[PDB]
Amino acid sequence: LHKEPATLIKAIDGDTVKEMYKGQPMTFRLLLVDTPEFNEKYGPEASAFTKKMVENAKKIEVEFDKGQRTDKYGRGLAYIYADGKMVEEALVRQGLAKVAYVYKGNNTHEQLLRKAEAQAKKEKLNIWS
Ligand SMILES: Cc1cn([C@H]2C[C@H](OP(=O)(O)O)[C@@H](COP(=O)(O)O)O2)c(=O)[nH]c1=O
Ligand SMILES: [Ca+2]
Repeated sequence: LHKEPATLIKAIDGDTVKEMYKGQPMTFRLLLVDTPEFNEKYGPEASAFTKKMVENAKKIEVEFDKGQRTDKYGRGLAYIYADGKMVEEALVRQGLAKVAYVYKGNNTHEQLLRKAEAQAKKEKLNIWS
């Protein structure tokens, strides 16, 4: 896989971020995780965590996997990186997202994220508490 540039337009919630990619605006949905909706327990915390991470970053990148690049709603499906740190990993490691929506052929970083989830779960962090 390869990283490509993008720029923040707007943090939306824990696992969706509006970004300018190839010069066009689009809502990205993070591959391989599920954050709580804003109205659910840990939702505002998840939104807050993603917001800070993307807003504070000097450099945002997107990394499509080997399969589907858009979902049925027109959202882009990618891993997102903030100054080289994967957003998914950071969220999962903090117990603010679950590994989720693991579909065949768009699952390259599954085991990395599972490892992080196991460590969050061990520490009984946030969703795991
Ligand atoms: C993460 C992801 C979600 N989706 C779709 C499945 C879910 O369909 P349904 O809306 O029909 O439940 C929806 C969940 O996204 P949200 O968690 O953003 O709601 O997004 C994909 O199709 N591919 C993906 O990689
Ligand atoms: Ca969600």
